[PDB]
Amino acid sequence: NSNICEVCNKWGRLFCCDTCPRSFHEHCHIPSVEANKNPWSCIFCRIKTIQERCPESQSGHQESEVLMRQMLPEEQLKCEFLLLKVYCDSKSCFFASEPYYNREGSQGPQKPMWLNKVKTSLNEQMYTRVEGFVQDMRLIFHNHKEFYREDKFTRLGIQVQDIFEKNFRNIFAIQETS
Ligand SMILES: [Zn+2]
Ligand SMILES: [Zn+2]
Ligand SMILES: [Zn+2]
Repeated sequence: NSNICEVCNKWGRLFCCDTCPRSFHEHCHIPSVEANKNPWSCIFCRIKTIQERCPESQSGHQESEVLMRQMLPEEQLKCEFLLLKVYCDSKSCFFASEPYYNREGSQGPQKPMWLNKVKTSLNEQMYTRVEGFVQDMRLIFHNHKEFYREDKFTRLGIQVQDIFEKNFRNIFAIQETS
């Protein structure tokens, strides 16, 4: 197994996947690495299994159909994995914890949102459809773009949104388009 966390790329107290060489901090993995379970298989491995059990699940889908899906166990897992892919980028640090807004010439968003809040919401089964999770994720970046206006820091929101959107299209097998 790897000697660094797959998510944050640091060493420490690491839990190793039994079916692949990846390793994780307890609260870096999503869901948090389970207490017992021998063997244990990481989220990467669990997602690969879904694909292998239903190869047709990789055929293209429309975003509007994906969003309306209920959060059954496979969709819960896919949203957890998508959230984890965002944490995998170091620039997610800017979006992880609760933000505050005091900048001359700007007013904070009406509905603040942050990655750890989405993480708690998934853990607490607060989303009934994929649409609820995707709307909160996109709101993070939209709030950032609106608040930072012409400051070059706006670009951090564009960058992390692009990581979210590419992974969304991959994980939910969105139909490729020009
Ligand atoms: Zn970690
Ligand atoms: Zn694994
Ligand atoms: Zn099948």
